[PDB]
Amino acid sequence: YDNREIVMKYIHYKLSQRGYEWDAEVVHLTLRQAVDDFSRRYRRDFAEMSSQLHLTPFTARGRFATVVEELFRDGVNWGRIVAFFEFGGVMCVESVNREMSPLVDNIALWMTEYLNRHLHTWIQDNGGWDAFVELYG
Ligand SMILES: O=C(c1cc(-c2cc3c(cc2C(=O)N2Cc4ccccc4C[C@H]2CN2CCOCC2)OCO3)n2c1CCCC2)N(c1ccccc1)c1ccc(O)cc1
Repeated sequence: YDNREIVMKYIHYKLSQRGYEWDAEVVHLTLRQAVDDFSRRYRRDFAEMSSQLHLTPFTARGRFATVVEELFRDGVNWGRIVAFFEFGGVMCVESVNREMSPLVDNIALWMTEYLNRHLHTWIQDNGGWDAFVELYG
C-alpha cells in the first residue's frame, strides 16, 4: 500500500544491521529478500562502486537523480525497482559509514517522492505490490 512505509521499513532494516538505530508486512519481507539476492549476484561490482562513490552532502541529491534516471530510462520493471531500493540503501549505509547520517532522512524522502511521482502508475497498473509478492518468495 503506502510507498512511504515500504521505504522506511527497508532502510530501518539495513541500518539496524550496522548498529545504527534510525528514528524515522509480507511485502517488507519479500523486498528485503530480493535485494539480498541482488547483492549476492553483483557482489563483485558492489565492492567497486562503493569506493567509486564520492558521497558528500553537496553531491547526494545530484548523485541520486543521475542513477535513478539511468535505471528507469529504458522503462520500469520489478528488477529495476529492486535495484532502485538497493541503491537507496547503499547510499544510506554509505552516509552512515562516512559520518553523514543526517542524509539518511533526505535519501528516504527522495525515494518516497520518486515512488509516488514516477513509479506509482506503473506499480498500480501491475496490480500493486502483491504482484511483486507473487514473483519473489
Ligand atoms: O550504473 C548502475 C546500474 C546498475 C544497473 C543494473 C540493474 C539491474 C541489474 C543489473 C544492473 C547492472 O548492469 N549492473 C549491476 C551493478 C550492481 C552494483 C554495482 C555495479 C553494477 C553494474 C552492473 C553489473 N555488470 C555490468 C554489466 O552487465 C551486468 C553486470 O539486474 C536487475 O537490475 N543498471 C545501472 C544503470 C542503468 C541500467 C541498469 N549503478 C551505478 C550507480 C552508481 C555508480 C555506479 C553504478 C547502480 C544502480 C543501482 C544499483 O542498485 C547499483 C548500481
